[PDB]
Amino acid sequence: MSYAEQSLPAANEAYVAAFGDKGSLPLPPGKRVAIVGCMDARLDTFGATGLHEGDAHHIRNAGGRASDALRSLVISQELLGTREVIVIHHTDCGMLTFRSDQLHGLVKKRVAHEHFAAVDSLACLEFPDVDESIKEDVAFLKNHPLILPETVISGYRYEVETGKLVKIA
Amino acid sequence: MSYAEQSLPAANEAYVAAFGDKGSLPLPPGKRVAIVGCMDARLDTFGATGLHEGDAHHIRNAGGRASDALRSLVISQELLGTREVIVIHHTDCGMLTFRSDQLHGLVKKRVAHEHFAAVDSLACLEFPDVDESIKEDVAFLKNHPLILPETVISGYRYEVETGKLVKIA
Repeated sequence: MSYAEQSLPAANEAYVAAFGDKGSLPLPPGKRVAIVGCMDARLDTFGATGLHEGDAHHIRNAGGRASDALRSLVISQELLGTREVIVIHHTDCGMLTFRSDQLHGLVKKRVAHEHFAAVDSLACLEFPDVDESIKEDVAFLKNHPLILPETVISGYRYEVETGKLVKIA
Repeated sequence: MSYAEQSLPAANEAYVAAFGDKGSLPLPPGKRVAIVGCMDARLDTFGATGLHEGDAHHIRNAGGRASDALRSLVISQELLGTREVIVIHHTDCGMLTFRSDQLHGLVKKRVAHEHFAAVDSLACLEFPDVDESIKEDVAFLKNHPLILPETVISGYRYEVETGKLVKIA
């Protein structure tokens, strides 16, 4: 049926049984960090980077794209933490494999004509190169006037093969 | 200076040293699950819910809002086979504490007039109630024509006090 019904109830029971003192961590992130990472199932933005409960904000979307993450970032900065952004794109990203029009035409084949207008309004934010997408996203944020001027910003290629985060910008 | 320079290099070294057979997990998520969770630092969408590398997509934004997550979801479903969505909003969410106009006026106080237009274009997606925001996000996705009709969809309140995920819809 679902992961939610079958596996989750015991898995959380365990997480709760292991929950220790985490009950009393407050809202603003301790390390003043916002992670911007792709949503790829193989990446855990906690463990891959030594971050534990309460340390950093975890913003994740298809591709790990800054533009998409910007609203979350503005909130993370201006309301909470955070004067650090770490960008993580990864290797074998699903966003290397397609173009927005291809996706449009696909979803079009699986939904009524009355929703074609809707599909056609999604910028997917695909990229042809993992590292250039990192460079581009870092730069973007480094100049985005809605991001604070003192923000430290860096970008890493997560390698799904090694598990290594490799400094790109 | 930064978490990236000081603490990350050894933390990943460790994650890599512990990186067992995870090197060879492929792209499509194993459990066919997309998590939609708030970006709150105290929530780990892996451990809080027995999910490990390769199992599920992790889509995270300020509030854990579906509308914002929709583009990622369309990609997760149509490109990478996922017929489950679990929504997680949490308790002590930063999105309970403000309204979009308040945030606009704030960021306005910290940036040149020439960018007021930009600030003013952000719908922050605040909510007054944690559970209603879950109900609302679940329902929304349950009727969104761009989400596949067979998708199992559920919504949970993560409690930052207990660590418990509590079925809301």
